[PDB]
Amino acid sequence: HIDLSALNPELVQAVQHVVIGPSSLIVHFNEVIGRGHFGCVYHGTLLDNDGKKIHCAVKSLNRITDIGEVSQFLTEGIIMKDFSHPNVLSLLGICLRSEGSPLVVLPYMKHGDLRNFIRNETHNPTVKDLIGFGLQVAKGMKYLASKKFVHRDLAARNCMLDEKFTVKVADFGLARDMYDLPVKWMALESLQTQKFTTKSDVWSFGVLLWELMTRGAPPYPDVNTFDITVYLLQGRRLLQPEYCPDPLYEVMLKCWHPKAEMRPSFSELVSRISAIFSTFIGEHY
Ligand SMILES: CN1CCC(COc2cnc(-c3cccc(Cn4nc(-c5cccc(C#N)c5)ccc4=O)c3)nc2)CC1
Repeated sequence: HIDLSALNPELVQAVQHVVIGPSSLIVHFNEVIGRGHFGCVYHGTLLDNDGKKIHCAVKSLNRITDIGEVSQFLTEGIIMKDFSHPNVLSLLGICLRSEGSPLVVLPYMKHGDLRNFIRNETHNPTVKDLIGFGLQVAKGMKYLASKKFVHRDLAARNCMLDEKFTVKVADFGLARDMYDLPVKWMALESLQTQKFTTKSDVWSFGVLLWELMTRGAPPYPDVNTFDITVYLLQGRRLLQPEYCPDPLYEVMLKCWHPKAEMRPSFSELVSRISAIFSTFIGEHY
């Protein structure tokens, strides 16, 4: 139980456009589609204002206990609503129950996370398809970066893939969670200082590209998490994947430049990757 009434009228009124009524949402607690640390993702059914059934994903957030966490939850709801972009996940809304825990209502992503999609043997993406997925991620990050938003957790498992094989940058705001660590996707300066910028997201994006070109191989499998900073300070980097073209491996290496100023912007990455994308032939997705 959490008291909706005695929160903060000015804040609560600012949230109203994000709020969903509990009557207007069905959550299928029997059908789990994802596991995080802060909560699981379920199949839900939303009813929009004209009364049409929309198939959605619903994340619970157990641990959102005190008024601080509940207030911060609403603010993240506000932030997410103001983002609109084809390669960025959108928030449908939030549902504060009378008795139960708060619920994050999200669009259903038919083909799940990008890492599990590429890892699955049933799926057969071409080299062009994989470059295309990376290009889509870059466009989302270009949008977020233009809104002065730092992700801090960009990785292939944290991007989702919809019915039309459109990649959505996900795992931010209310959808932030450890899904089923991030040290191996962190920029060298972030490992030492714990300070995150758009240029640290560029590093992480580089590793995400390596994930795509390996079809979801775990990075640095033989390097222990504690000595990763030392590995990178010796200049050691992820090797070129078997079916990764040279010009795209050059892109990855530029993302892993130790000085952050010298890394490309996401704007630059969209240009460079779309140029590389325009030399390949043949797409399954
Ligand atoms: C075989 N399998 C049957 C079920 C099918 C449908 O599954 C779906 C799973 N998840 C969603 C969903 C949509 C929007 C937002 C979120 C929350 N969120 N989750 C993840 C996430 C989910 C599951 C596993 C992993 C990992 N590792 C990561 C990452 C970022 C993020 O923001 C989830 N939609 C559908 C897929 C095929």
